[PDB]
Amino acid sequence: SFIKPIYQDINSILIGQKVFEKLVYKFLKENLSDLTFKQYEYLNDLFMKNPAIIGHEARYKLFNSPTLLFLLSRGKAATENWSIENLFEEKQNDTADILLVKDQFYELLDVKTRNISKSAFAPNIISAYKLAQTCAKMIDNKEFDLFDINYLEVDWELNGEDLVCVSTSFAELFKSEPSELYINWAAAMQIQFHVRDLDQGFNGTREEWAKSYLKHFVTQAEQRAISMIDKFVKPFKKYI
Amino acid sequence: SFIKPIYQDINSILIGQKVKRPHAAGEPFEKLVYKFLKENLSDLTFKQYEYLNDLFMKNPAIIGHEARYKLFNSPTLLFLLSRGKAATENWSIENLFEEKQNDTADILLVKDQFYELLDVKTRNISKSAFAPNIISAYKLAQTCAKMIDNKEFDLFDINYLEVDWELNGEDLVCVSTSFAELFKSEPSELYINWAAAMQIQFHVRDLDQGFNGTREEWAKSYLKHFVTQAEQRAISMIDKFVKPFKKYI
DNA sequence: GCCGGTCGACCGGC
DNA sequence: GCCGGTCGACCGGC
Ligand code: NA
Ligand code: NA
Repeated sequence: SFIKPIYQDINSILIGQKVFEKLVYKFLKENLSDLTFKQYEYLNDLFMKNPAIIGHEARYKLFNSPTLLFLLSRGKAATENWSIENLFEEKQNDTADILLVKDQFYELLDVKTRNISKSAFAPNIISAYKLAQTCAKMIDNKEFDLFDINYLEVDWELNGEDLVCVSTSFAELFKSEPSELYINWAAAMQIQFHVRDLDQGFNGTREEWAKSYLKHFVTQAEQRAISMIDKFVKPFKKYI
Repeated sequence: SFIKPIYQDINSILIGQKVKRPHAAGEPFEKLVYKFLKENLSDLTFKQYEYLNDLFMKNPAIIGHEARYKLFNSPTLLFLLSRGKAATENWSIENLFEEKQNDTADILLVKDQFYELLDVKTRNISKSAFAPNIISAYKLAQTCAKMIDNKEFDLFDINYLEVDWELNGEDLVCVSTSFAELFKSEPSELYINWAAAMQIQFHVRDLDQGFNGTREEWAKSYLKHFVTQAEQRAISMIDKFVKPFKKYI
């Protein structure tokens, strides 16, 4: 992580601050200026850097990585229609809120905020299916050290007309034991967790993480089918 | 439906209205639907949380979640409209219920103990058609089972009002609307999108409205469809989420 | 045309 | 503590 080394610095400027996400981005731009991009900014930048090549087929080649292409591309129509006159704009569906890249390595950073006084209810983080596809591409293309997917969480609470940061957490998806990732099938098959709760004890290689995750995904998919019968058919058979 | 008699008027009043440009961009239109209804059907119109607040305010001596739950006088309505036990226990005139993201209805229209649960469906018509979540297929299955178990087939309807809009400068403007009743549709043709919060999905504008059976028959037919679709999904999950990845493990 | 996956953010049962 | 359902619409591949 490019963020990890300065995490203490980020924690310092946030804990106690009253008003949060922009604060993190601002700090990143000032201390990691040559690395910090918003995702849409990275795409525009990348295409604006090769005004020669046009079309979505050629532009897709610019990512020079099937896995990277899969995680960051905007789609054929949008890519085809991209021009300096028609630039990309912030779209929630951009996997990374903040993108840090250096020497072809990428850190997909997601910054989250949390009302620490509203009782825990893990939010959707990312599709378990999208993650499975990502792991498959990493394995198929042997891309095991191209990128990381990390999270920064800012905890706050109410204080008059001001929300005050009270704590922060940083975690890396690929440092978590795959089997400990909660896949909430009903909730858009989304992995759910509060960053402070994410496990960080995995000790193997990225390839091993990928294979372990896929084993977890397949296993939980089978378990979900079993749970669907027990919860959605068994209780209603008597009405048929 | 209590709003159908005046739907032509609602349609006329809504078309042309605007909301400042910015979840879901057009959600603010739901507030304009409430306004018109409250002005034209003043004594029948309530936000779900308002109805709850009015019901409890009216019975100050009724304390505790168990006693307050009895105020609904219906297991099916209790299931569809009530808030949780702690929230119900903690309610007070000084701590009223407020809007809640997962409440079943956007607006409730009630008269002489019959309820119309209205859900406004906003739609950006400048983009390609993408059927929105309507209601959880599982919540609906439980609803049907409760209607059957308690013989509550003439107590409530679940209806939808689609509000179509498009971006126009700094505003979002309503260009058209449609109205449909869930219980007039063919239950066996309802699309259940399991991944999307197990939601039934359809465009109000296109919903068939020719169901010829009784409400009890609707509920039984829906449960048959729900069960069949859940069984098929259990098997199809292997084909799409297991089969493709087993080669990597 | 057809088809269904995705992100955002939430309570409450026992 | 453990577990997971619900609302909101909303897009892109072929
Ligand atoms: Na709605
Ligand atoms: Na709904």
